[PDB]
Amino acid sequence: TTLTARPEAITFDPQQSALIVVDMQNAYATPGGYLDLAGFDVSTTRPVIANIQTAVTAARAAGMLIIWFQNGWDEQYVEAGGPGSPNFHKSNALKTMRKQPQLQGKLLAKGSWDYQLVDELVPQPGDIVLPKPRYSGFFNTPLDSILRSRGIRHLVFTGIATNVCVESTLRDGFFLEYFGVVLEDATHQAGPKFAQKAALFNIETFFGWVSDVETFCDALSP
Amino acid sequence: TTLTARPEAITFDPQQSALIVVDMQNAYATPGGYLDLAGFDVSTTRPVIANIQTAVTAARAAGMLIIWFQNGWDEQYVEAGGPGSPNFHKSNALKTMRKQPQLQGKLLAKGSWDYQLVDELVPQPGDIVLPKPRYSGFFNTPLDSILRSRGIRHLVFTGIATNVCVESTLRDGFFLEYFGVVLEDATHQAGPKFAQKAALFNIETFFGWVSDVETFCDALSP
Repeated sequence: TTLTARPEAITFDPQQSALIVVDMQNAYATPGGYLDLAGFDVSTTRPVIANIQTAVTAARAAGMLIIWFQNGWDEQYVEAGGPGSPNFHKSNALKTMRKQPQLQGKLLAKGSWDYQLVDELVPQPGDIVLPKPRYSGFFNTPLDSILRSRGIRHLVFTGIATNVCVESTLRDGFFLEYFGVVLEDATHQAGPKFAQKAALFNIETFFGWVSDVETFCDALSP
Repeated sequence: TTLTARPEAITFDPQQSALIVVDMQNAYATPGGYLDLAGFDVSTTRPVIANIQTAVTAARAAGMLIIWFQNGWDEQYVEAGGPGSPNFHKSNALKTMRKQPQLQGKLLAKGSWDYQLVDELVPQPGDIVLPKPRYSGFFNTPLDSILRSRGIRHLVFTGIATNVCVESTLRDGFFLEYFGVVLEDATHQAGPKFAQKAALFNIETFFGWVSDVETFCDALSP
């Protein structure tokens, strides 16, 4: 399958490629979630949810593995790492809960609403759901093993945030010799608009390839 | 020792810390080198070499291990991975050499001038110089093993490029539970100016701490 993309078109076989839906949880996409309560602009994630639903439909019809990432930890946050982990000190979820103890135990907490995938995005049997503890899905998980067990070498990245979990999971895949393509209109950034543009810049320029849902679906139909 | 930084000051013991000089080779800092030849601006790097000198002489006075990274491959680029590696297809150096074949073997090649550390930066006995085959210092090398063996938990990042080898190595540092510091004025981005800004927003907001060389030195004075 030949997929038009920046910096150039690339070839991938759907049946040895995976569509990764990164962290489409209430935390990252819904008003009133973690990222919202932490001050980020999530007021525009309605089209990203639809696009992901459109790309999840196409890839599944094409025989690509669907993988869902859910980022977060136990409601005690043992898994977030104690004061001895840089994660303890940089997670903005932990920052919000330490600032807002009412929220303590809820942001990114497994089993909770914040942690739930948004209502519109429902995994299907045979999909892989991966709980990851850190932004990159390639650290601390069976992700690499899941993908290699199936000879997957191409990854089609969606989700939130384009500069944080998406691009860490893409860069780290590049270093594990995965070819990564990012569907720009199926991602959203954490931070100002330039964070979106620079993640697609850094991905396009050094790590991988940028395409869109429309080009992605169209190329799958054969 | 506290280091004033954004988004807040951090405490670290410089004897439990290392300063990493990421890829301050002619390829990434000297005009006529790969980044210049590739079309990235390298006009503004003279002050980065001086700030890195200042930081290095400061770190070593405080007992911090100094780690120099040299990026690149063998002269026939077998180590760059062949067509099965995304690195073969994304590497602008190889792209730049495929465009200009008079440059075959010149860029990022061991033995080449392009691969040498710039003349102004001279590793001293004591330092560790590490080659790395990919953007990130942590994949494919003993970097992690070296820092564990000395009980280091704090990395202080200098070099080029902020958005890529520097940011990827700090990012993977985070995921390996190191606290990452970048001295913003001892770094230079690859790409437009907004690739410096955005890399710093990302380090600062999600992955670690941002400081600058002069603050760093004042923190090491006692």
